This record gives sequence, structure tokens and C-alpha cells, in this order.
Amino acid sequence: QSYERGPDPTVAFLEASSGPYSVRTSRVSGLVSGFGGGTIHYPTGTTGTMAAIVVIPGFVSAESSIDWWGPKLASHGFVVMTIDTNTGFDQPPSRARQINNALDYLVDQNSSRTSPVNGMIDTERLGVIGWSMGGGGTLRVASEGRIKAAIPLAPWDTTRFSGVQAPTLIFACESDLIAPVRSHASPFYNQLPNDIDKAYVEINNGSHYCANGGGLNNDVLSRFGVSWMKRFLDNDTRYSQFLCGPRHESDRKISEYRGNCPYLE
Repeated sequence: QSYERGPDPTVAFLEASSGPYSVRTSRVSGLVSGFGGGTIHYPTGTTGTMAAIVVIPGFVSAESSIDWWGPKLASHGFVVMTIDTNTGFDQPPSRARQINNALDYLVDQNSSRTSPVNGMIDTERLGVIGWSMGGGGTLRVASEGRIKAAIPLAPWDTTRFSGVQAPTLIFACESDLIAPVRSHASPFYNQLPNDIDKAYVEINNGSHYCANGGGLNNDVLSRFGVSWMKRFLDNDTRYSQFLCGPRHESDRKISEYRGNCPYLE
């Protein structure tokens, strides 16, 4: 309970466009960083330290990105850095390097005397969200033992994920032509070990962009994704009710759910 922030949650509260905090941003240029540049999002009117999240896009022919996740999560009491589209990285191994570089940068910002997020980050509580080959990257990083929560979005990779060590929620896109679920998200989920808390949420008729945020799927992304980071970065069991209990497949937007509820303490 020591890391819990904000009011007792409800479905309506999670599905609302914004969380309880106003949000500010700080731009990070590619010139001064090793991960491609991005935007740090953080809540105003908080005190103490909070978990930090890196959000990475990794689709080679992307026409837009994942920045919806930045304000969404920051408004719920996270420091959240969205990474810009970056052709300097590509395949999943390089995306894992990119993610680690970004996490390193965000950890370093906690002690940077010019950073607006100086002293706001609990450097021991880090999460990653990543799209496409960046979702492959997220699963790789989730195997390394530093991050405490992972959310791959429409992941693409060519390896296996039996060694993932962080609680992992995979968003799969049913009609994905870029990273077909039968070759990517679904086998990746099935490879995850039994000693982690995990979930698989396939979005009905989703294209490869289905979990990027900012379109018609925000309710499912909010309920699952905010709850995942609350539960597993903040140890906030007030959010367990949204992850474990509901008949998820009753939601018309969820074409398949898998998981290993309950997520015991």
C-alpha cells in the first residue's frame, strides 16, 4: 500500500479520458539522448517518488505512434517517457538496446539538477510498454530482471520468451497483418513461464495499430493498461478487481482473453 496513489478506482474512473492529475511535458531531443528523443510526461501537484515507464514504438513503416499512453499514464501518477519514431534502431534486439538506453536516461533524470522530474522517480520501479518490434524488445527487456512490468503492444519477434521475469500483459490485435497473432503475440504469451503474473488481451478485429491508443479502443486499453501498471509497479491491489474477476470476453472489443488470475500477494 505504501506506493498507492490517487482515489479508490472504478471502471468509469479508469475509462475517463484523463486520470486525477494534470500533466506537464519535457521534450528530450535526439541530439542529447541515445534512444531517439522523446517526451517525458509527469503529473503536477504530487509529492514523493513514483514509478517510471518507457513507451517505445518500433514499427518500421509507422504513420503515427504510441504517445496516447504518455498523458494517460502520467495523469494516473507515473513518470512516462514516450520515445519518438526512430529509424536508427529497427529489429527487436536493437529495440531492447533502445529501451535499456531510455530506461537508463530516465533513471539518470531522477538525479539531474536541471530535470523537471528531479527527485520524482523511484528508480527501483520501472515499466515498459512497446509496439511492434518494440514489443519484441519489451519482452526481451522483461527477461533481464530490471523492469517490474511489461506491456507489449502487437509484438513482433523471432525468438522465444520462456525467460520473461516481469508481470506481462500482451495486447494482441486479432486481424494484425504485420505481426499475425498466430505467429507472434499468441505463441509469445504461451511461452511465458508460469511463475509470473500474466495476461493476454486480443482486441476484436484489431489492425497492427489496435493498441496504440487514441482511437476507439481506449476503454479496454485504459482498464487493462492503467490497472497493470498500478498493480505491478505500485503493488496497488485496488486495481486487481479490473484484471481478475470480470468476464473479459463479454466485452465486445475483446475477442480473446487468457491469464493466470488470481494475482496473489
